[PDB]
Amino acid sequence: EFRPLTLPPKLSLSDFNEFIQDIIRIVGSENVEVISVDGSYMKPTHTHDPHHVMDQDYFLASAIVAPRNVADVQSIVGLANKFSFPLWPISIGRNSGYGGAAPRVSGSVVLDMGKNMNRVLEVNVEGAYCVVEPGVTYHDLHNYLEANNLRDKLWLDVPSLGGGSVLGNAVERGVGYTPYGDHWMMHSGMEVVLANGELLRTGMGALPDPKRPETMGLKPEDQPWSKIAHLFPYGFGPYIDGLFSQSNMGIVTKIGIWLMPNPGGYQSYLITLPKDGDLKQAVDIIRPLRLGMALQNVPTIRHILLDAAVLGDKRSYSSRTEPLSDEELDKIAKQLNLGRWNFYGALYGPEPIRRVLWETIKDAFSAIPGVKFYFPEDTPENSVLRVRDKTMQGIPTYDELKWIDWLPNGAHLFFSPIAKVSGEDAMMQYAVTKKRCQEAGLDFIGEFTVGMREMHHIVCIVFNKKDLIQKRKVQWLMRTLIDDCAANGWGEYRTHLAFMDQIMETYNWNNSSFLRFNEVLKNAVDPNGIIAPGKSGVWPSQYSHVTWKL
Amino acid sequence: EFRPLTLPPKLSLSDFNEFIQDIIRIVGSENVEVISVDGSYMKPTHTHDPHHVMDQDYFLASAIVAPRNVADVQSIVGLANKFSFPLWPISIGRNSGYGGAAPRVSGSVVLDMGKNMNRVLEVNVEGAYCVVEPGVTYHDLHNYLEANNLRDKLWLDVPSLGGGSVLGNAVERGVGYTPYGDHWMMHSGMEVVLANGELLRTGMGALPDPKRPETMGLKPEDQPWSKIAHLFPYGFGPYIDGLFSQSNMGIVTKIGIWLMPNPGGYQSYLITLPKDGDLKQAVDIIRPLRLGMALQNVPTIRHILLDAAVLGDKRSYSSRTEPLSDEELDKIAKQLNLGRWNFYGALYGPEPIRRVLWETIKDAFSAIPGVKFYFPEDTPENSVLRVRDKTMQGIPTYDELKWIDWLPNGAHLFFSPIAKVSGEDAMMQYAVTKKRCQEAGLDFIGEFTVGMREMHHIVCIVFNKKDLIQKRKVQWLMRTLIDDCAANGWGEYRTHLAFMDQIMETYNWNNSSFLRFNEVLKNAVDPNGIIAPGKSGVWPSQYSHVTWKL
Ligand SMILES: *Cc1cc2c(cc1C)nc1c(=O)[nH]c(=O)nc-1n2C[C@H](O)[C@H](O)[C@H](O)COP(=O)(O)OP(=O)(O)OC[C@H]1O[C@@H](n2cnc3c(N)ncnc32)[C@H](O)[C@@H]1O
Ligand SMILES: *Cc1cc2c(cc1C)nc1c(=O)[nH]c(=O)nc-1n2C[C@H](O)[C@H](O)[C@H](O)COP(=O)(O)OP(=O)(O)OC[C@H]1O[C@@H](n2cnc3c(N)ncnc32)[C@H](O)[C@@H]1O
Ligand SMILES: Oc1ccc(C(F)(F)F)cc1
Repeated sequence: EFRPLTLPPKLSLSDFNEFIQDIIRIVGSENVEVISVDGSYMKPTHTHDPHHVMDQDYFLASAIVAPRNVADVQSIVGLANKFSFPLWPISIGRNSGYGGAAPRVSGSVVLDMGKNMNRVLEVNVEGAYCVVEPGVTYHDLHNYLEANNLRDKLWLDVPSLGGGSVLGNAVERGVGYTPYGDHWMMHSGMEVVLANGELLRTGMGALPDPKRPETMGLKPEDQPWSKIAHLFPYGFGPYIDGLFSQSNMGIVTKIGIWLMPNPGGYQSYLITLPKDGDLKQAVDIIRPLRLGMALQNVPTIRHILLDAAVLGDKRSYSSRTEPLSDEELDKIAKQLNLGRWNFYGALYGPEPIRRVLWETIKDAFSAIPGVKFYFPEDTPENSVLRVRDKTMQGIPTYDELKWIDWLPNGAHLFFSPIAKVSGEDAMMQYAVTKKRCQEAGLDFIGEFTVGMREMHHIVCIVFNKKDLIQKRKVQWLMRTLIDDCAANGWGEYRTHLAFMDQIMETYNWNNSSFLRFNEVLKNAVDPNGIIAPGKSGVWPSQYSHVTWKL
Repeated sequence: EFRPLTLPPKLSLSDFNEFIQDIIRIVGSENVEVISVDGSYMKPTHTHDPHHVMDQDYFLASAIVAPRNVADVQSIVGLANKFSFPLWPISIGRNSGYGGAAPRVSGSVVLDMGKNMNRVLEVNVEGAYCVVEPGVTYHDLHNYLEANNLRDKLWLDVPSLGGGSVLGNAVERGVGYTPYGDHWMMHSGMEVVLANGELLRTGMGALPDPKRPETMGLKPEDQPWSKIAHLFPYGFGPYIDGLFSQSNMGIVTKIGIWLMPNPGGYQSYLITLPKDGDLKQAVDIIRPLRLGMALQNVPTIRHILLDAAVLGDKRSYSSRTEPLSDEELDKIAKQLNLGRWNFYGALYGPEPIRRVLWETIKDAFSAIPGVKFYFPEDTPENSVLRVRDKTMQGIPTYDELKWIDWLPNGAHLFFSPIAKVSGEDAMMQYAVTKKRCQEAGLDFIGEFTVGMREMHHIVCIVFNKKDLIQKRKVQWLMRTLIDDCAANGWGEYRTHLAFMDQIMETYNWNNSSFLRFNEVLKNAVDPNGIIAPGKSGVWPSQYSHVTWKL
């Protein structure tokens, strides 16, 4: 196609068309869409941000391209280098709340890796691992295990929803709820296409499988891996895998994620905490239980409106437009049989072991007045525990999508600071976020997901995307929370396209030495700067800061 | 001082003298040694390799320098860049079997960071972590916990011996035997001096502690860290921490390791395996127990000569010079009440939990004929279980040093391939390593340390350092094993100064793309190539390969 809405920096219309006709040459017209609609969670947009905070055409592509295979990524990269054309690599593009598929720089080509590079490449039982392409979603992998009856030997680890990409998510450092919840840390053996176009495989993925007749003459992308590849991440020398998570260092084509074997015994559960300030005693209780391993998985401490919103929109609870009051929160708590804060967990293993742990657990949370213990069966048909019962055993759902519909044309945006595992700190962080949320006229809706020694605080800001005024209120809230949290010693672990620079300016110890050194490595390997300029505040030398930061 | 035995590449004697007098200016004469003795494990040498395979002066320093503090490292770096002088940073220099303190390039300055930068900087109980300078040894941190009665709240994780440096070892990716065995993976928040000279702190060590009166005006090296620094390793953006493990990317000044909490119940144990081929069944049994978590720590499967060597030199078992026979191995096994292969482990936790796990463990290992279960008390006064009982609970020892004295002027050299957690593979690797060992006139002595999905096979070659003929035999064996293992799909995880280029040539998938990409990053940040040129086969652009590879 011919005249796009936005073009990339310094490129001419004649240049765009020579490039696109070249890309059409390589991947067929069926795999290249020019842009001369927000969609859903089932048919994800690939051109812009669907949960749009800035204007709707603010972060938008010039064309979308779907490589049919690894060589196609090599061809497109050389062309991007020929013309200086910035690319934006997505796997599924389901990063809503962080931008979705949109490119940080308008005019880029979005690289739809997933549409054709789809395959579960290997599921190895003795190694208890799998090897996946960008396009394998969580659901997809789950159906792969079920079609080969692997469900009885190996389990998955899913975030809250089922449409994400196993790899896309893992390269973002996302989180899940089984004992294998730190997705990125369960990776081992990635394959990458660099900016120059060369294929690289990490760790022991660099040790080649020995020559044998059946594998002779296969292109590099299509060769097998040597035995240790997906069993030990480190290989030899500098361990470079992290330069490929939350970065613009290369295009990820394949990855190995470790799978947890069926533990032969599972029991999900729910502890309800009666009052808004029981968060302080609860987090003090979780600390030693987490650190001592009575708490096997990644427990979540959810805020009442988070469960409530799954169950119904705000109009269904009050016709009010201002933030619901404290007492209306207590009111909803009791209608659902939930507390003010809800703790979701699970016990894994033989009966004998679960029993002892569940006893210490119950017994510890008993020192909190009015506390109450529930297993799925003890709760309503539509409950959140019934849904998390599947979530905490690797089975993918879609139910939690409904909280996004809290307000009319609801869109979410995550504010994700990290806090210690201490009641005092947790309260202090919540205090600070609640106050700003009220000032902007928004209900506070969050959850803490409990790591070993840290807590991911996901403040879930939901808002009406057709409201100009509130869209500006959310932009004012987001930046204010970034800054206040920084003045209290907390940083965010992940963000949306528009807060990237700001959030990265926050990590400025010693005069910004952490971004400086990121800038050096990025120019070294990406001299024409075509691989995702902007990602995480890291800009190649030819994109001036003054012109592009936000 | 004025005339060193060896000078660094392209430096003149007048250049060396100006440099050294400038360094004496900064750190005092008491801290700079010029080299115009192999020492021990108690007074480690810092000029060369004590467990020397090549000629003794082959890997040697021009001078040794001990910075008094971080600023001194900054000052020495700037002079190393003024003059183009290679530096080799050590913490303790106890890397014997891998080179000790020696520099890959002769004529370098050895940077003794340890001699003055010694402090346990913080031990935080609620966060269950610690902060350490190069110079804190394992023993040292152990004595720090005892002096403040922290031994009843927090435990350490030690490798076989106690003199290593908590940080030096962790940047090497070394291993230990409690559940916190993977050293490197327990780190969180490093401070680095880069080649350019700028200070950098990683992860959330990049988010600065908020301004307060008590901390104003402190130099960067001396500032506190923000609260999450040592509790979540990832920060935001690209996760650069691995570029500082097993690499020449910068000089490590401080690090944060995570400390296991006293688990309130401990029991160490020994399972003896009667026959040389029971290694196949044993590893098949270990697989599901490890992956299912009944095996809590990092279990070790040791070879009979490894325990026997701790107990006595070879002259004490046979006056023979040739490798001991199969039947003499069985002979020794029975004198010591050990098997042919010995499995060491530990159970952590309340009584109720240990009990169920110990039952599954025993019961699984019962399908191996003649098997026999021992707790420490059940064994002699001088046994290895008695020693490992302290090892598997974080208490530092020095007993296992005796195996180096297997032969007269015994020195060790490690050959460290990685194998699957499968009996078949294990046998195959052992097969291949036993035959080559027999061809060189050497006893096979090794152990496998059991990771979640992989095994570190440490073939412990010991040899007489004054023997010219055997010294060449050890050089012939080392390279042959490198190549054979690579022809069988296995790579080594760590190595000595002389095999470094060889081993890295082994990880050549896709025409050596993994070292190419390491070369790009290294030149980007180290333009005058003065931080440890050669480490892990990674050479800066001005050290021609043809002149320096081995
Ligand atoms: C709306 C929502 C989101 C959500 C969630 C609950 C709700 C209601 N719960 C989450 C959870 O529990 N854990 C979690 O990690 N995320 C959660 N989210 C957010 C989001 O839905 C998921 O994270 C989702 O899996 C992320 O999207 P997907 O995996 O589909 O992503 P993507 O945009 O394609 O990729 C994300 C970004 O990563 C980089 N990327 C992706 N692929 C590549 C390749 N091949 N190479 C290089 N970089 C790549 C890009 O920067 C991209 O934009
Ligand atoms: C002889 C021996 C060795 C041994 C062992 C048993 C015996 C009998 N058991 C070990 C075990 O169970 N686990 C293990 O990991 N190692 C074991 N070893 C080997 C060795 O003794 C230990 O690994 C020892 O702790 C390593 O030495 P140390 O920690 O004292 O040494 P280092 O030379 O100072 O540092 C090693 C290398 O790391 C890089 N390095 C070190 N410090 C820095 C800083 N500050 N910045 C950048 N790089 C650094 C260098 O490459 C250096 O040479
Ligand atoms: O990065 C994240 C992690 C968790 C969540 C959720 F759904 F649990 F809140 C959202 C975004």
